[PDB]
Amino acid sequence: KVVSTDEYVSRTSIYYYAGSSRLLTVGHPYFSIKNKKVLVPKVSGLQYRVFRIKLPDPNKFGFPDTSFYNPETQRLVWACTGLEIGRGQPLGVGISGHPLLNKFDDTETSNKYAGKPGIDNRECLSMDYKQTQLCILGCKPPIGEHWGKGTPCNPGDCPPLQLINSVIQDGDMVDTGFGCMDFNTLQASKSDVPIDICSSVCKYPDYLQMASEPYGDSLFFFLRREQMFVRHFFNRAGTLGDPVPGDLYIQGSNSGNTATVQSSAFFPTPSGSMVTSESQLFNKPYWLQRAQGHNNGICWGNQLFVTVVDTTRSTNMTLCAEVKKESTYKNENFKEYLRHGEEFDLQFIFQLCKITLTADVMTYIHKMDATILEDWQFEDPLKDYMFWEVDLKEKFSADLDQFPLGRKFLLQA
Amino acid sequence: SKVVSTDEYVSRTSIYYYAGSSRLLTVGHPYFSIKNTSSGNGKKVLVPKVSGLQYRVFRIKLPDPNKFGFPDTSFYNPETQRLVWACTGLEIGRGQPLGVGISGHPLLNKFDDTETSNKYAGKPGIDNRECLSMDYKQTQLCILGCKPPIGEHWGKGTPCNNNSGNPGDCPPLQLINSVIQDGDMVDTGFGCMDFNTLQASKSDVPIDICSSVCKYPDYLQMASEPYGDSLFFFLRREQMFVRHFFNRAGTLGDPVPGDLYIQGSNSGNTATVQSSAFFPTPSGSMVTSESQLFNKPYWLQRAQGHNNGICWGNQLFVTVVDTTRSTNMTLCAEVKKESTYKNENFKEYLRHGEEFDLQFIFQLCKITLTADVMTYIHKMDATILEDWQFEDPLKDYMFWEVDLKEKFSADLDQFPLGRKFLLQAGL
Amino acid sequence: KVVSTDEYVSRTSIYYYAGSSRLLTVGHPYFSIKNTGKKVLVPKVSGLQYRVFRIKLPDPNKFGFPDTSFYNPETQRLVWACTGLEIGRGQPLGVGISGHPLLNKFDDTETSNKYAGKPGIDNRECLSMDYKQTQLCILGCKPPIGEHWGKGTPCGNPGDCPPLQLINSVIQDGDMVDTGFGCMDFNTLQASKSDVPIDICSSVCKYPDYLQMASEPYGDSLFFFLRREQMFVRHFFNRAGTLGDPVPGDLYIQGSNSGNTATVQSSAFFPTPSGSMVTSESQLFNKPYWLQRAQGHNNGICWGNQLFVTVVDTTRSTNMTLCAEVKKESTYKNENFKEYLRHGEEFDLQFIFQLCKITLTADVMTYIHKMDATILEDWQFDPLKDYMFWEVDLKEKFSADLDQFPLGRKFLLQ
Amino acid sequence: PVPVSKVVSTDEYVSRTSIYYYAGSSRLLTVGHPYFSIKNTGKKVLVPKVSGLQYRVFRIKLPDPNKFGFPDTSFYNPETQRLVWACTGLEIGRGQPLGVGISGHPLLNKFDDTETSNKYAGKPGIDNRECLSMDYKQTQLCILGCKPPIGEHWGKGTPCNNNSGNPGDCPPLQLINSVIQDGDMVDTGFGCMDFNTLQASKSDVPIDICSSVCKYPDYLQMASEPYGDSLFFFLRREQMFVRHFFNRAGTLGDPVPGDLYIQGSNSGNTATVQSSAFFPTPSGSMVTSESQLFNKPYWLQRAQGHNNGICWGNQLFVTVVDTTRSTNMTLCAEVKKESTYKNENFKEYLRHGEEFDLQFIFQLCKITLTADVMTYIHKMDATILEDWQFDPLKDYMFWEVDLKEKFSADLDQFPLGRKFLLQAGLQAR
Repeated sequence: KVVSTDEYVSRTSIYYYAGSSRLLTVGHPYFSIKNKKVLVPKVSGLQYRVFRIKLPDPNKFGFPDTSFYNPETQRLVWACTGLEIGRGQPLGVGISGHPLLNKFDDTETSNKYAGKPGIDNRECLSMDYKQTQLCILGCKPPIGEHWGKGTPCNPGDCPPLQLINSVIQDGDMVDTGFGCMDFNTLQASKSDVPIDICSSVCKYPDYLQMASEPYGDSLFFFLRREQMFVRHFFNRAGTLGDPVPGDLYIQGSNSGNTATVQSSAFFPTPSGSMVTSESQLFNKPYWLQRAQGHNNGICWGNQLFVTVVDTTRSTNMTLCAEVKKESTYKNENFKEYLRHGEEFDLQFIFQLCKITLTADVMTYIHKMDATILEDWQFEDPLKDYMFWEVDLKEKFSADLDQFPLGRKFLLQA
Repeated sequence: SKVVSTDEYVSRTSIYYYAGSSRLLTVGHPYFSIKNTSSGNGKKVLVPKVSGLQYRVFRIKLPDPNKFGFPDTSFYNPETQRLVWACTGLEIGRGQPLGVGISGHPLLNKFDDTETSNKYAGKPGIDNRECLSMDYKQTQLCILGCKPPIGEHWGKGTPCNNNSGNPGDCPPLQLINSVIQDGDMVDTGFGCMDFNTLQASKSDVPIDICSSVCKYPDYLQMASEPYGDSLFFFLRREQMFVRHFFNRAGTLGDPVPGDLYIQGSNSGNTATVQSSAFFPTPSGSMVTSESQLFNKPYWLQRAQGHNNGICWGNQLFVTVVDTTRSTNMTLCAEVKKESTYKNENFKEYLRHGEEFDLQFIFQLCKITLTADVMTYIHKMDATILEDWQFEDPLKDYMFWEVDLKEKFSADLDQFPLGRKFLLQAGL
Repeated sequence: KVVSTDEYVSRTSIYYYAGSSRLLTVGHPYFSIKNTGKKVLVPKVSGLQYRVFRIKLPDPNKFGFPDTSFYNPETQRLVWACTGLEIGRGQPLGVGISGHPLLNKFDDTETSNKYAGKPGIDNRECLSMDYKQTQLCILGCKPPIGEHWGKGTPCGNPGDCPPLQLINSVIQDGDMVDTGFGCMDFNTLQASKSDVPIDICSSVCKYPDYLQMASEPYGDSLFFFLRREQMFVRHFFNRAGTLGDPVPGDLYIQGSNSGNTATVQSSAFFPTPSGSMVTSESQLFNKPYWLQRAQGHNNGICWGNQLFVTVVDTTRSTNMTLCAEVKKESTYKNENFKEYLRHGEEFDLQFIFQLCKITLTADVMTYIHKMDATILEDWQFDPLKDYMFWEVDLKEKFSADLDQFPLGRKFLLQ
Repeated sequence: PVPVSKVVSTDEYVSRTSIYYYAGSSRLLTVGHPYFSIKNTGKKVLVPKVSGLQYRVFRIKLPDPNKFGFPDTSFYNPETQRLVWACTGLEIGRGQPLGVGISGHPLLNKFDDTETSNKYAGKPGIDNRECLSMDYKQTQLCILGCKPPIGEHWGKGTPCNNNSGNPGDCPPLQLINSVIQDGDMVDTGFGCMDFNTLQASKSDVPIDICSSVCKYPDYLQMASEPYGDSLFFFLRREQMFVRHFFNRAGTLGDPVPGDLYIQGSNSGNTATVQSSAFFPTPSGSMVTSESQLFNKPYWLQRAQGHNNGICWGNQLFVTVVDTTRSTNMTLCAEVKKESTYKNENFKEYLRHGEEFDLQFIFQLCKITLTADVMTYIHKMDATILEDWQFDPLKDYMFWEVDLKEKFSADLDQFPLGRKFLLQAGLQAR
């Protein structure tokens, strides 16, 4: 029914290079600063970077010789054969926190009876998140999963849970150790997780669903490296919604310090441990020899999506400005800010391909994505989504050895 | 009267089929089930117990190939032969991110911290239980077979004969073999034992196992079974270390003998020995991508036993333990909306989700039913011949039933694990 | 001149399998418990013990072979050779802990220890620890030999430092492995009984004298060995008691009374060990080991129809907490419960043996008589009874049908 | 055929025979105190200082092969040739279990813990020294040569044409080379320096090095020596991390300049800066079997330098550092037996033991003494020719191993000899 592109896409020996040059974004690691207009965007090492790469239409490309294909019966398309995801900045680890995190007691070694909550025991705590590197390559944007609030099927009842699929947009937050969930709707107090995710949605890639799509336009390939361990053991203030059933313990004696049980609403903090050079997924070329799905790297619609998560460069810079210059130090004379910067350099190598548009081939392409034939001459549904637009229309070059990944292609292949 | 490889009487065809379960989901409470305590019956389960520390035991049901609508049935003779599926490939898919969950007890029997400083004063009192938590021993495993897997655990034994029997004597210990069901608890760092009967206070281990049985797979026994129906193969990866050093309140049942220490001087803080009922807390350390046993295909080339991947009775069992995704989600609902924060305005809940996708590749097999072969199969399992036309003892057990009757396909390259098959075998 | 057994022992193509079936022992991890007077009700069973199995093989010269035409009983004798071995281990991976309710720890000397305070009369504390992690297995036809430090000859005041002497001995089943405090006779070299935890504080901790076993001429003790040890220093303490060797004055500028420092604190430091993580990938057991070429001249020949398997495996040292109810009441009271500790070790020994023949010429009979005269005497052509071994009888357990058993299917592939 | 103006590999003038010999030391044992020697209280030693943090420098003495009782002397011509041993294999045997010892100082100059909380203020006072201990940087190494190894360490330099230096000024530093002797201390995490001269208070490092020199091998220098007699080969495995963050008491000699901070207020806790004389404690982390350099044979195929394993002067030097078996044993003796425990009734001691077994395989070589060779060897070391008939190292301390009466041709009678006959593809004579 669905076939590999190898049966209807003819490969040429024409290769082209394209590079984005330096890409930079600088912002605040925890929240955007709105003063709804954005003066400082939210820029964090815990964000998905989803690049929408724009390719020149090869059927309208200023080819110097157009005698290799026949516009009467054939059309051109680019296929991706190589990719290098460049990363600037040193390796480093950032930290996130909440000035009013709902931590009550430390339950690791010493938590004797007793001490009941009271009105507000929130504390000012921070942590380092779960370490994640990942890259996804495809010609349609990737699909993630997260837990959201279900249908009502009472005030303070546990919300029903539902697994949600969505397109991963640029700026979405990756999971951090507290799971892939919509914190804005499932944590009402805004105090159970750090402020950079407490009103955000944390998404994890739906690798299983993307792998099982028939055409395979979302996942040509992927790399991932996750790690975390549990750094501290806490519990929550607030009323325990699901009290421990009586058959799981012998109750304490009345008129005894143990006769009202403490909350078993435990929660861990995560930690990503070390970041290392030898673990890097980036700054090294990856050659697509054979995709996992039926789309063997064909960039339908003359576009390509590169999804990147890299927490190994998440260092948040401390900036300090002087309010009044005086001969002795006073805290009131200085203001403290946080800024984060991410640096990328996307390099690609593309292969020119031609498609003979017989009767059977045009039917198959129409069933796959009718917009492919309509664009070939033989509004955009993604405009509601947020992507980092990379325009490579005028960036194609045929002289590969002028550029880093092209010199590597002329050797490594 | 000799057990032989299934290769001696089962012929392989070149017919291969793919089957996939699609996404499998369960959501629940990581420590205990919630069962309509007020306003109804005890049995009525509103929220099941779902924890990354549980066994997932899938009973996969295959369509009967002798009744399957094959497009060409000229490869075998129903007059003299019967068909059976063989497992050649398997991918255990896992959704959800890697993560680590935490378990605890609001009244855990921890007395003193015995790691660095534990000076003499020493007598516990009536109730010194604390609200403590911990992260468990990390375990990954997968076992594949056509009969359910067998575990081991320690249970209360029977007392020596003509031997009493005073209350509070140390319980007799007995190693018990049993079938591992879906929802059984894996060992967590405190061993494989029946905590319900061997720990009477209900307070010596966290609440998600303190009334459970924690089982460990009896790999040795499954391997030494003559036919090898429980163990086609297995992968396992365990790790833990000791994070903290505690001791117990309560009377020390076996006092330290006097030849092992010089007693302290009376009228001195050392005149009554502290409890040497020590216990550690475990810790599973990091979870990493490179350690994963899952999300990658495994091909049965040669099973360890005599059953070389033959799925007798058109069923197969896939056993999984995966604590590398045990993150417990914190849910918080608002009781009253107010302009300032008050603890009494919010309720805290815990929920855990497990995501699976099981993919298989099966090879069609035919069996010529000669006189010796029917005799052999009858000794092995007479119910095999009865089903072929030539109640179920597993109905008391709990399995995650996966019905693949309507899920078999001959178009292998339409599916992920099938495209991968077409590269490996070179077909 | 000692020669390899390859020069006078002929190999046949006859192989046999033998398995012990499941082996279980349960006990108290720290000490044995006696009756009601002299009796072991609960043995001392600990993940820190050597397990030394004495495997008894059927005499092949008296064995009921289905075919006895491969050798000449007038001029030849039979003996077994070990070619394969799988040391099965049940029970989950885990770490147990040991301690002492009256451990001689004084101060924590890691980070903060200011000069305030004269030691006193009795400062022992109730502390525990995780031991150094050790896996090993040694295979031979004579029991293995260990090393440990013991009390020497005095050559003499009472509190003087005991003289040290390195002592060799046979490693018996139930002996304690080194734990991080060294291989020494703690019963004699630590008089207070409080400097190390109670499960070794009156025991002898032995380490295998690998150097001596390898350099013995016949090589009957060590066909091969595997070992994997690891530990780090978890805490830094010092001792109470009078410091026997005071620090010489040329190593410091003495303190003043205004600093409270004019009496030095005890520099009898001691670390606690820690074995760190136990992992699946580090395991020595539950996988076959094939003897192709032994290290010594005895290439796996089981003289006397016996084989010794020495094992240490601390990676399954979990100590179970058992809790019994004295009185059932509706509320919790500590006095209603008694707390116990139990440990269980599960083994399953599988072997594959190769039948061998020896032509008993005059030279060979001369050589074998020089090596061990009891070999010829038993062929018709026990000083180890004072030692404690886990006896494993395989006389009635040999089978020629190799593929009926786990290690026999694995043998038929490799 | 060997030029006098240039140094050449020994392969150009040393002929190898097919004669191989085994020699083993058997068990080597030393027991002592891990921190200091215990004397007789003029200067006689009752218990030596024995520590896993010491260099073991073995001087192995071989039989002169020109005077050795060979059964058949027809493989060379004593009229025109002389014999010398070449080392082809080595196994450094190590007994005792793996373990880690700890060192300390009852009066260590630690003031505050500067890792997490060190608030203002805190008055130094006259004496704040504490009783602290630590585990040292983990080090394994082995070096083989026919001359003793050369170490490096920092010492007090000479102050020339300038006597205007004040008492308590920072001493001038100078990198010093020396022969590493048996019993010298390896660096522990505080660097390779002469602590006796560069740390005057005697309290800034633990007592087992505070009046010692910690030396590190000058690998770069030994490798660049023309003849290469000190370095046939070497193996090394070092590791450490920072366990604690402390600072020193005493006056800070180099105060932090004012352009590096905004000063505090005079009537405020901050107007006298605390000492930024920081110092870490080290930690060697785990010791593991999989990391061992020893108890495995090492075969010399081709040395890095020009001396390709020739044992000139019929001697060999084996240098070993192994902190992976550094467990210090706790010994406790009873002063008075009483029915109850009293601290005063017991004495606490420390003892450390090191166990070795050195095994070698030597290859016999012959040297045809033509005119060019005699000139070449005379320029290299005239004592070689003089001993052949054709001392200065006794001021240094080495663990002397006499193997004169220990050579054997029956290679397969011995552990390393069996290992040699397999790696060489030989079958026992």
